This record gives sequence, C-alpha cells and structure tokens, in this order.
Amino acid sequence: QCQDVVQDVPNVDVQMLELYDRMSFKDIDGGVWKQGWNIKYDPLKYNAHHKLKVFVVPHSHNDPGWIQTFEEYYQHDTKHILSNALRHLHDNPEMKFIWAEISYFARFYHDLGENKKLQMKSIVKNGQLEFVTGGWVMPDEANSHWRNVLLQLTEGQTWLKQFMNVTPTASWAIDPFGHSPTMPYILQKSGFKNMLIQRTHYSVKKELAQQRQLEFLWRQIWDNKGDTALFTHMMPFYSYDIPHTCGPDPKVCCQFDFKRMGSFGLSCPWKVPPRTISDQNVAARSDLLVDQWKKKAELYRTNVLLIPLGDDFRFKQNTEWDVQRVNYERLFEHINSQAHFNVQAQFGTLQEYFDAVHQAERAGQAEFPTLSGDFFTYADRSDNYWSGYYTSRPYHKRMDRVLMHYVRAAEMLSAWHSWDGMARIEERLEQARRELSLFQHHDGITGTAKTHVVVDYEQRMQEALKACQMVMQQSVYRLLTKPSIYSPDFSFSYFTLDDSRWPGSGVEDSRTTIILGEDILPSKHVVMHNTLPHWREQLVDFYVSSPFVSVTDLANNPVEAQVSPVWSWHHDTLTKTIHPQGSTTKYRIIFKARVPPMGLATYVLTISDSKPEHTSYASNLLLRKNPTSLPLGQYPEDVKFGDPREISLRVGNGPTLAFSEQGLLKSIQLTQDSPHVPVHFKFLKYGVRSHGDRSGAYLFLPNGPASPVELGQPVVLVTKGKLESSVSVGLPSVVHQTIMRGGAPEIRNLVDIGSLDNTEIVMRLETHIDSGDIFYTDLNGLQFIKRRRLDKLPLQANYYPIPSGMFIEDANTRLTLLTGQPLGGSSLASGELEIMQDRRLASDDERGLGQGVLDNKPVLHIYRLVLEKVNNCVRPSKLHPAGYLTSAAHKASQSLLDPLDKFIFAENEWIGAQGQFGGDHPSAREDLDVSVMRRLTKSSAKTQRVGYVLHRTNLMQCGTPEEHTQKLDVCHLLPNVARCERTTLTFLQNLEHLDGMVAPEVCPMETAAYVSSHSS
Ligand SMILES: *[C@@H]1O[C@H](CO)[C@@H](O)[C@H](O)[C@H]1NC(C)=O
Ligand SMILES: OC[C@@H]1[C@@H](O)[C@H](O)[C@H](O)c2nccn21
Ligand SMILES: [Zn+2]
Repeated sequence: QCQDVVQDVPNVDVQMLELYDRMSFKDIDGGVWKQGWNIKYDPLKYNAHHKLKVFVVPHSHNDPGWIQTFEEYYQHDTKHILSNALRHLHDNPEMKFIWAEISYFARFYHDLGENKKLQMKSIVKNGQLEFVTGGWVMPDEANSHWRNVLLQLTEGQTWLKQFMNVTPTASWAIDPFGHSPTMPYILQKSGFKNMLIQRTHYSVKKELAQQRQLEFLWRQIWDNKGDTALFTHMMPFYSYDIPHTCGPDPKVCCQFDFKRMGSFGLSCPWKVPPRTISDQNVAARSDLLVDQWKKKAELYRTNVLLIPLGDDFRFKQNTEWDVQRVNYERLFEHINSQAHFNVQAQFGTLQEYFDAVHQAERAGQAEFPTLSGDFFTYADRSDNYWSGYYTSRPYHKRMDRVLMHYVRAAEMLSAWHSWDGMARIEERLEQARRELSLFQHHDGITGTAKTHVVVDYEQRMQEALKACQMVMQQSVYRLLTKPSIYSPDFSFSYFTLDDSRWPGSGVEDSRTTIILGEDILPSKHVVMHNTLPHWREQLVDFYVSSPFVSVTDLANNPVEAQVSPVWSWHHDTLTKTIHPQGSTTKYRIIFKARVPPMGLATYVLTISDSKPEHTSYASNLLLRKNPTSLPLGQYPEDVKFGDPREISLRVGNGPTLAFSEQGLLKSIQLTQDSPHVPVHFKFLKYGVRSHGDRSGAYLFLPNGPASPVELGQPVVLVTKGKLESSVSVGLPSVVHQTIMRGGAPEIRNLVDIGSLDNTEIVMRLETHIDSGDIFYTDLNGLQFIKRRRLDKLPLQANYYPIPSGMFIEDANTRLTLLTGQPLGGSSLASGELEIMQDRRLASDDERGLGQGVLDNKPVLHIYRLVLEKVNNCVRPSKLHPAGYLTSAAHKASQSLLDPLDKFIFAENEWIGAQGQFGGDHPSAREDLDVSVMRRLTKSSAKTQRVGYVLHRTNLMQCGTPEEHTQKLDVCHLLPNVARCERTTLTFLQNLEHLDGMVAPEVCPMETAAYVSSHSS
C-alpha cells in the first residue's frame, strides 16, 4: 500500500528546483552553437565493432490552427501532405514518416475511398508511417487542465485503435512552450514507454548537455520509488527545424535541408545553400554531415542517434518528397559504405530510435539519470521568456474551463442510460469532446493564434457548449421523470441551463428570468446536478420576475432563501463614473441546494403576493460622493447611501472581511477572537518596452515593475444578506467583486481592458506572510510545485502558469488563491501573490504570429481566496519539491471548476417529476474524484461498457478528524455488472481482471481507470 507523498524527499540525479538554484543563466556566445559550446569528439570512439547508428526521422509539424484555421490549413496544406505521404511511402519501402496530430489524420482519412484506406492501413502495419503520441493535438502543457490533456489523448488514441489498429507508445512534443511533468504522468498510465521534448530553456539545455543528462527517467516530484518514471529525450538545440537538428552548426545543417535550394521560396539565412548530392560532392558533403552527427552524438550516452528531419507543414509537394529522400539516400549509401566513418545511417521512426536506445541500455552500454521537476518558464533566447501566453486571450482560457466541466457533466449524465441512436447523444458528445480537444492545441488555449483563428475556436466551442446542453437536458428529463410517463422528443428543450458565471454578468445578458405571477404560472421546477462523488451543498441563484418567491424541496419542505436586486455596471460617460444600476423588472433568488453524489435534486420556486416566511431580503448600500437614487421596482428595501468609508462584513460563522474605502479587501479575521490579518488587493499595470524587444502573444517583456492603477474615488456597492453578502467596486478596466457565503470568499473580476494599448493588468495580493522567495503554483490542475523567485532571473522569468491555483506560506499562515481560468502569476516579493488578468499588445513579438493582441473582450474571471492557519499541518520538509492543498482549498477549487449545474424546466408543467436521482450513490472520501464517467458502447452492443477515471489528490493533514466514508466501487454503480477491469487511462488496454467485480480506490496522487461491463 501507498507511497507517502509528503514526508520522504525523493532522491534524484537532477531535481529542477535544485538545479535552478545552482545554475548560472549567463547568456554567453558559444560559437556556431550560439547557446552551447564548441563540441569536440574523439574520432576513435567509433570503430568496426562500435558504430554510430543514426536514425533520420522525417516529420511535418501541422498546427491545427495558428495563422490559418484548422480547415484552411487542411485544404491548403495538410490534405496534400497526407495524400503525398500515402503515395511516396507506398512507392518507397525504406522511406519513413511520423505523424502526431490525429485531428488532421481523421479529417483526411474520412475523405478517403476504400482503396486508399487499405493502402494507408498497409503503410501503418508495415511500420513506415508511425503515429507518435496519437493525441487529437499536440497540447499546450502550461494552461491545459490534466483532464483535457487526457481527453484529447483518448480522442486521438481511440480513433487510432478503431481505424488503424495501433496504439502509440512513444510521444513527440516538439512545440509546446515549456513542458510539464503532468505529461509523463498521464502518458505512463496510458501505456507509454518513451517521450521526446524540445522547448526547454537554452540554459537548461546547455547544463544538461554538459553532463549528458538530455535523456533521463522523468518521475513525478513526490515519487520516492520511481514507479511513475518515463524515459524522456530532450532535444539539445534551439529549434526542431533541419538547421537545428543535424548537429550544433546551423550553417552546416541548413545545407542538408534540400527544400532550401530556391524553387520552394525558402533559403538558408546562414548564406550557404544546399547543393544536390552528386558523385562529385558526396564525399565532402558526407564529411560535413557526419562531423555534425558525431558532435551531436557527444551529448548523449548511447551509440544510437536521433536526427529529426522536418519543419512546419513539410512534405507537402511531391517534388519535396523526392528532393529530401533522394539526396539523403545518396548520403546514406556513401556514408554506410565508408568504413572510416563507422556510421550506419537510415530513415527511421521514433519508436525505432527508442527501441535501439533501450537495447543499448540493456547491453549495459549506458545508465540513465533520474530527474524530477518541470520545464517552465521557457526562454528560447536572451531574456525572451514565454510567460505572456500564460494570460493571452483570457476569455477563451476561461471558456476552456467552462467547456471542460460541461463535457464531463454531459458524458456523466448521459452515461446512466443507453440511448436510442435517434437521440443523437453519441454524435453530440463526440462533437463536444473534439472541439474541446482541438482547443488544447499549443496555439489554442495558449492564445497565440491569429484573430480570425481565435474566432473559429470560439465558434467551435460555442457549438460544443450547445451540444453539451442538449445532452444534459435530455438526460435530466429521463433521470427525473417516472418511467411510465417519460415521453421524450429528442429535438425538444425540456430544460435550459442557467449559468451564473459564464459568460457572466456584464459580459453577456444570457440568463433567462423565471417568470411567475399569481394570475399566470405560480411556480417553477429547477434542478441541480452534482458531478462530484460526494454529497454537496452550494448556494445557487436564479433570476425571477418578482421578489416574493419561496423555495421548497420536492417533499414540500421550506428552504431558506435570500432575494437580492440584479445589479449591472455601466460606464456612465455622462457622470464619468463606472456605476451600478439595479433592475426594476427582475430579482435574484439564492438558496442552498443539497445534491446527491453524481446526482440530481429538484426544487420548486413559488410566487406569493407579499414577503414569504422563509425568504429574506438583502440590504444594499452605495458608497460614493454625490449619490443619486437607485429605484428597484418591487424590491422591498430601499438602497442606502453613504460617503466612501471602510466597511466590515461577516456571513454565517465565516470569516470577517474588512474593506478599504475604495472597496478593496484590506483584512480577514478567521474567528471572532482571532487577529485581523492584512490581506490587501491592488490592481497594477505593466507596460511594454519602447526600444528593444516587444511583448506579444507569447512573450512578456515588461518595461519594469508594475505601476498602480489610479483608482480615483470609485463607486462601491455593498450588499448584506443572511446567506450571501458582497462588496463590488467599479475600477478602471475592472469591476471587482468580493462575495461572502460563509467560508472562503469568492472574487470575481469583470475585466475590460478597453483600448488601453500596450498594457497588462495585474491583480496583486499583499500580505505580511513571511514567504521569502518561495511560492507554489499548480501544474495542470493536478499537483502543486514549489517555485523559488530568483533575483538572478528577470521579472518575466519568475512568472509561471497558474492553471488552477497558487499559494504562499510561512510557518503559521497560508494564503491560497484558486482560479477558474488559467492565467500567469508570480510572487515578486515576500508576502505577495499576483495574477495577470488581461493584456493588450499592439506589437508582434517576432515568433511568427505577425500580429499583436488587440482583440480583447470583456471576461469574468473567478477565484476563491483561502486564508488558513497552518502551524498544525503536517507539511513536507524544506527540501521537498511539492506542496499540497488543505481540504478547504481543494473544495474551493472544486467549487470553481465543477460547480453544480442548474436547469430550469422549460414548460409550464412537468408531469411525472421526481425529487432526486442518486440518493443511493456512495459518498466518497473528499480527496477522491470520478474525473471521467463515460459509456463506451452504443445501444446495440450486447455487452455495455462504462469507463471511469478515478483520481485521488493528496490533502494536507491539519488535525481535523477524518469522518467515516463509504467506499466507492465504480464497477457497481450500474446494474448487471458482468466484469470489472482496470485499464490504461484511455480505456484501450486491459491491465487487470478484478476479483468480485470490485474496483479498488486509488492511492494519494494516483489516477486509475476502470471499465465495467454489463449484460444488456
Ligand atoms: C490488431 O493488432 C493486433 C496486434 O495486437 C493483431 O494481432 C490483430 O490482427 C489486429 N486486429 C485487426 C482486426 O486487424
Ligand atoms: O514560435 C512558435 C510558433 C508556434 O506557436 C506554432 O505552433 C508553430 O508550430 C510555429 N512555427 C514557427 C513558430 N511557431
Ligand atoms: Zn506548433
């Protein structure tokens, strides 16, 4: 049983945090290898009995959207590459080619007639065309949530298994801008044996190369045993293009990119063109090329050398296939027949390279170092750190996380039944999974694509959201209607989703108001869904046409509720203030919903002509100089006014929060007797450099530390209710809201950077926590890694991805900020946290995009802020590279990422309505999640199969006694189980047939997958 992930510091050869603390970072001219040194080799190292085995691996990097849309690239480029690949590989048996992006391959394959399909299958079966990774895309590693990394891998690999009968075990990640250990975590659990990465900091490449530590067994930071390890190969040079893959001198290597001789437009920037290989020059050319290979081979431990051969959208023209193939074949024939070289070179695939390396390891020829850590933040040269894309296009970053939840919910809700083909459930789920998967591309969620490409991704994600809504609402109808009364029309809307936080108040008026009245419809059913495997209570809110509404459950038990006005903010260009207006026609009703594990609960809203017994009304206070009245229609309590002043609020037994006269948090007091702890929000802006390198979509190159946003005298709105209170303030570019429901506050920022060109807006938290230079940021929502601010690095290098959370702590106190969207952030001084909200850049940053970022739109960012006493917690030691959340902070993260879903019944009467679904579902331990529940079979299959992915996090022990909980056995969630198997995380390979058809729960920090089979 389980590894302790807290108290044992793993012993690794390279631990990236420790290596950063020691490493120099000096940007020194290394010669032809600009960022390295002049490599020397011993010519007698290789001989008749010990030859350098060189695998030249043709490839073509195909971005599913970047400068053109996916479909534009497919029509203009990729359909040709793949057509020509099919023809040339089929005609040339020794030619090889690897392919990464299954989205394009599936797009292609489904346009192929049978003859070509058969031909394609044959070049895959004979090993000439090899799929690497096999994901739908090559995902970003900074902003992506691990659940979506696994989704897009499963989408591509399930397609490959079904249509090509192959499952890749080698991964190829040549382009994401920095690399995360979440990848080997997911890959290793999905049957992978090896992986290749490229974009790591040039200083790290030089450091590892010096020690021949470019190939290593990459384990997770908390892994003491090393069972998570995956063999990784890091490429050594500046790019994956031909000039940077043959050896250390690009002026030489460029001469062996035969597409650069003129007729393809392309040329060599180092001024020496390739020349066709002939008998008159083959010897000289071979000398040149082998010398480059033998230099590159010096950086590695075995006698097996990987030479990628490709670049972006290569192998497009038939003439290009011929010019590369024929010229390399001429080199290989000469080189391999010249004993004096002691080289055997051939086209290969990636798996061939790794198979050969491991054969060399097994022969005792090499031992490999172990490594843990991550590879952020990347810089490709000088002080050009790629921390800009941790925030770029934040509207779509947030939309990613919204779609993530709705895909999970729709797959889970619809999994409980088998559906007739006419329902189109599988079709809709496939479309949603594929649009979300596509967006995980390293120019998708990263916000590094052209404006019109961003719009395409946005439209596709909008379609996905609608598809999820359709599936979820049909599922709810079926799950909550008496079976003998259930009468579906599969094109009808029984329920509409109500989402309070997307697109968000002030972003879009998309919420429907429930219209009730004594003379018309008196009442309305609403339904909440809880995707998490434990009972959950959460305040939910609805818009209603009257303030006089009562809430009941479906046993007619009253439910305590609170009504508040609907407040919207407007840039009142008449008075030149950002101020709130109250609705006179609709109101917000809020109540606590309690919902079963992975289940549903129905409530009823009912109108009355006066105040209901169990409904209370918020008070409202507008703090501003020179106030004017704010009428609220029928709302029964008048708004109060006041001059700006410090205020204090407390909901329930929860913390007391104090606010500045500018409506920004100043302090938090946890309990009535405890101290008021300074926690101050502030908004600042970064600018761009006037001379030298410009920030763009990719790069963050600030012109110095951020300067405070001048606030003036902003308007502050205070709402005080029994269930929920809030302070909102209209600041320049940001409506900032602090919401209190009785535990950790929620923060919402409506961010509209307007036409503030060349500006980045940051939210900072200033505390007196003595964190020093240490802080913690998450990786892909999966784990928290210790960061150390280094003064030897510039500010932008100390920015990291914040895909779900960050924290600082000292011996007694921790401040944790959870996010509902991936953004960039740091701790730039002891006691501070900061997180970038948006950025508007009018300049290109010279990484191939050819535009700045000037397509900003209002976005509602959501957060939770958790202040905790941690002197009693059992924490890792100072040398441990991980941190872990407390239970409160983990639940707060879950509240942002997987909130209850809300449905409003769309017609007047719901005949056969039921009160609950899932009351008998086990309520699992709080650290356990069912990350995926997906039915894997269509309704015609005699044996139905459902897949589950279980993930258990690790939470800090802080002395709260553990409650009794029920064991979750996913294999018994559906009736008539006939088998339970443990599988790889993609569901594609059976790993263990389970005794008694019981799926065991998993250890802390482990993730497992199970498939239950059912007789149907
Ligand atoms: C799929 O690949 C396997 C190798 O695991 C092979 O034995 C089998 O013949 C292939 N199945 C089909 C249907 O082609
Ligand atoms: O500079 C990074 C960009 C990537 O964003 C993109 O995905 C693409 O593959 C590419 N080719 C050349 C440059 N780039
Ligand atoms: Zn790319």
